[PDB]
Amino acid sequence: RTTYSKMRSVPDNVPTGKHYLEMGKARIKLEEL
RNA sequence: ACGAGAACGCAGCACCAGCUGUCCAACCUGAAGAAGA
Repeated sequence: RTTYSKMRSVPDNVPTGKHYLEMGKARIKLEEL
């Protein structure tokens, strides 16, 4: 129950600069066997 | 003062010998420790 609007992104910061990284972003690669 | 008197149907003998209550069978199936703004 919040009087808010549509959902927003959930970034983070990491060194120094504020390097915005998408939370939970993973690169998925596959191979046989 | 009896077709009667006396006379254990009794003695010894293991209901006993051999034989698996065993064979086959997944405690298994699905599920983001996760999301406001």
